[PDB]
Amino acid sequence: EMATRARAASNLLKALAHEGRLMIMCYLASGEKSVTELETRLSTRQAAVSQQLARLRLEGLVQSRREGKTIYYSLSDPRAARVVQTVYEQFCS
Amino acid sequence: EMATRARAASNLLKALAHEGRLMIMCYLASGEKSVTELETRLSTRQAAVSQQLARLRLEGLVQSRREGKTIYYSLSDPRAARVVQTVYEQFCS
Repeated sequence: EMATRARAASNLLKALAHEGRLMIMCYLASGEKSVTELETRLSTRQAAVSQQLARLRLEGLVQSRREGKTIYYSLSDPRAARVVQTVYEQFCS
Repeated sequence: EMATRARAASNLLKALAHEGRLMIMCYLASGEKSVTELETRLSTRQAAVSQQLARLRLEGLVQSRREGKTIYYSLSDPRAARVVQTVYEQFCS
């Protein structure tokens, strides 16, 4: 129904409407980032970032892959990634 | 700071992450709507819609103007309107 769509969308927004997680998502809008890249650009507790990434992964918003001993996170869900790009662009001008 | 921006953005998302208000915002993405247009397309209590509009107005997300005895609401905040367009597009395909 017209409404289940609005519920899905508002649930996505709910998942994005968190300062730390949103910042991660914006860093990822500019391309895949390593856990170190993230932690350094966020300047927030190692455990905080780990849990924020874990949550975003759980919610299907980001994915990760390995190379050597560096893990690279990237945006995953198509709808979320587009929304996050718009949010990133609009809150930077 | 890099962070006050993420706080502003997450506050916008917070304001949008509500089924009824989000639906109003999506109806407005396609252009200004009268209170009757809204109430009919939402199929929800007269008072509910009134309060949702009032809230969105309070938060600077919509504006209204009069013509005769019809009030027309339209999207107001530029950042929110762009975000809502992206949300509308992405949750309709």
